[PDB]
Formats: sequence, C-alpha cells, structure tokens
Amino acid sequence: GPHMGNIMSASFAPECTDLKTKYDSCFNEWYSEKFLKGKSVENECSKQWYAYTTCVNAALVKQGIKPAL
Ligand SMILES: [Co+2]
Repeated sequence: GPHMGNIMSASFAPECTDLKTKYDSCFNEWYSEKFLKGKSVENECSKQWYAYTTCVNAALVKQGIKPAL
C-alpha cells in the first residue's frame, strides 16, 4: 500500500512538506503510466523533483550542515 512520509525530515524542513507530497504523487502517477500500464510516455516530474530537492538543500545550508559553495 502507500508508504508514509518521513517524520524527521518533515520536522527538519516543514516548509518542504507540500513540495514532497506533490513530487511523490507525480512520480507515482508517472510510474503507474509507464511501468504498470506499460505505456511509452515522456519522462515526468522534473520540476516537482527540483522544487523539493532545492527546498531540502536550502534547509540544510541554512542550518549550517551543508556547505553553500
Ligand atoms: Co505498497
């Protein structure tokens, strides 16, 4: 069934939770279309992936646990 989100990650970067939900949903929809239905479709979710990933990276850098440059 559905695999829940990470509580520690959400607690560390709550401002990224909605972006994560949107990315996970996009990816699941894409995977269903291509690998469950076997339909040759465009790659998807690059934008949703970027939004979430950048949000997480920004949080790590802001808290001083990831270098900026
Ligand atoms: Co499952």
